Amino acid sequence: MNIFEMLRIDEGLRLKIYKDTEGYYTIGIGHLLTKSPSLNAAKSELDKAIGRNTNGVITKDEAEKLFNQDVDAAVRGILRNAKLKPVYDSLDAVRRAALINMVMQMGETGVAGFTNSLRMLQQKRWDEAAVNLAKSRWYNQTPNRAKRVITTFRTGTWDAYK
Ligand SMILES: [Cl-]
Ligand SMILES: [Cl-]
Repeated sequence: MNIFEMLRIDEGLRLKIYKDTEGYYTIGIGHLLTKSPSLNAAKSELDKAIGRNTNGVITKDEAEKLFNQDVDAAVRGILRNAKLKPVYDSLDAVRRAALINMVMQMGETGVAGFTNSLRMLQQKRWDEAAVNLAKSRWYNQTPNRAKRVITTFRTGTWDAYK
C-alpha cells in the first residue's frame, strides 16, 4: 500500500463531473474544480486543466494524470509549509502518507490550522493526537474517512485500509 492507493480508496474515481461531499464540482480522483456554484465555470476549469474541450467527461488516463499532479503538488505544499515541513520530516513513511492525505483533502492551509495536533504528532504522542484530531469539523463531516487517517497516525500501519 502507498499514497496513491490510499487516496484512491478514499476519493474513488469518477469520469464525469460530480459534486463532492461539500457540494463542489470535482472530477476524477478528488480533483476539485471550483468552489463556484456554476457548472460552466466548472467545465471551463476542466477544459483548462486537461487542455481540450472535454464537455465534462475525461478518460481514465487524464484522471490519473490529474491525480499525479495533485499528489505532487500536495507533497510540495507540505515541504514549503513552515508549519508542515517539520512535522512531516519527523514522521515515519506511513504516517507521512497520512499527513499528505489530509493535505490533499483540505489544503495546506486547512491542515496547518491543526496546530495542536501537529505538535502532538511531532512529539509522537499517538493516542493523544488521535483524540485531538477527532475534535474537528473534519471528523464530524467525513467521519469514516477521518477514522481511517487517524488510525493511520495512531498505529503507523495500513490496517485501516486493509
Ligand atoms: Cl490543474
Ligand atoms: Cl466519510
